Amino acid sequence: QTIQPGTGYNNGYFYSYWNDGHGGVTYTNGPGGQFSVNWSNSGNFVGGKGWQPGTKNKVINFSGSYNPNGNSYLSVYGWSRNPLIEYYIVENFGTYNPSTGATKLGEVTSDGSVYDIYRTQRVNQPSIIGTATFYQYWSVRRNHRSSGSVNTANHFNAWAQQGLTLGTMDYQIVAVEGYFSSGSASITVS
Repeated sequence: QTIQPGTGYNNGYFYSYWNDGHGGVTYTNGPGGQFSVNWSNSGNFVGGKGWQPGTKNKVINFSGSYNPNGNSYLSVYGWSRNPLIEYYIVENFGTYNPSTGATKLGEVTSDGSVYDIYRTQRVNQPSIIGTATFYQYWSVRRNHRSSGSVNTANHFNAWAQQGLTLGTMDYQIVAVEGYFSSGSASITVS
């Protein structure tokens, strides 16, 4: 069903939907691992389905339609605690590469494409444990796609060889983010 921001479990899967209150976004939980997002001149939002808690070796499958009209990205997104880390494995994006401004650490090959690895620090930003300071890790896919399989272990291992030691995994979802743009997406996670 179409819901206001929140989290929970729907049809077997954890979901998380958040927006900045701007308006212009409609998030709908669908059958099984499916979710749909339709936005028009939105603000900033992030929504998707997955697991809570996630794991360090989950192989995530996703398929569907991703039609961004401007600034937006499709990614595996999650958090870790001890250390507190917010991470993204970006599979596709619209007009803006979300890793812009981040520091490149290296590259990793996974699931048919090379990914560029980045990191950036966030000071006194909102997090799953409140206002805190933490790193953001990014794996950005060179060959964009809207369907496929992501072997998370390849990314966590690569990040570990670059100094990132993940601790306790919190949620882990396939999410669609929009940033003051328009678009539509219908993604199914499994």
